[PDB]
Amino acid sequence: ALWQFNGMIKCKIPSSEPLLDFNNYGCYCGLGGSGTPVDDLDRCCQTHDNCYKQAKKLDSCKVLVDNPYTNNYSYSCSNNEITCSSENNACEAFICNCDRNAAICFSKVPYNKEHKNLDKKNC
Repeated sequence: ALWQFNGMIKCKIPSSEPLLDFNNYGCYCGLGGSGTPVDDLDRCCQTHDNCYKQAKKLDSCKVLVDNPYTNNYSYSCSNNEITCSSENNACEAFICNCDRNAAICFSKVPYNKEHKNLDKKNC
């Protein structure tokens, strides 16, 4: 679930408004995403991606047949650091960790404005 993923990124990157800034970026931030990541910040996404391809291979994610893209785990934010609650069970726990490494990834790398809204031909 996305209500919570965008909350992660505003936890870490506060002046952020992530649906707005980190959408449509380089080859991977946004749905689908092909070719080679244009920058680190895009690789970030490139990775988060493989992490949701991952999850769904999971057997738990299976027989809850769960929706990553609908994953409703639970995390907490404080003093700008993230914790996905122990209460998350095998699947949405995985999913929680995907959004978590990506969200930090992002706080961690430079934001080249010129690959914001890249053209799917550069990919």
